[PDB]
Amino acid sequence: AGAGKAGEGEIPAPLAGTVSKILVKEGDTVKAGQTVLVLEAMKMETEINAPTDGKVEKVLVKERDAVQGGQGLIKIG
Repeated sequence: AGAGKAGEGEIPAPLAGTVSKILVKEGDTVKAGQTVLVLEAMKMETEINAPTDGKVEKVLVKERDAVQGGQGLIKIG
């Protein structure tokens, strides 16, 4: 009982920001630290780095899309 947050492999967002551009895609491999997506929180470009090494199995964020703090941004495998 309680949905709207990452934890099951999904990378939780640090805060409520707007999706500007996506770097990683379903198929590309990412590393713990490499940028995966850019978020514009409070008219400020924020770089989103992967929490751990893995691969993008599903992108839970698209351009011109608003995300909530904690909400799963991208699923890593």
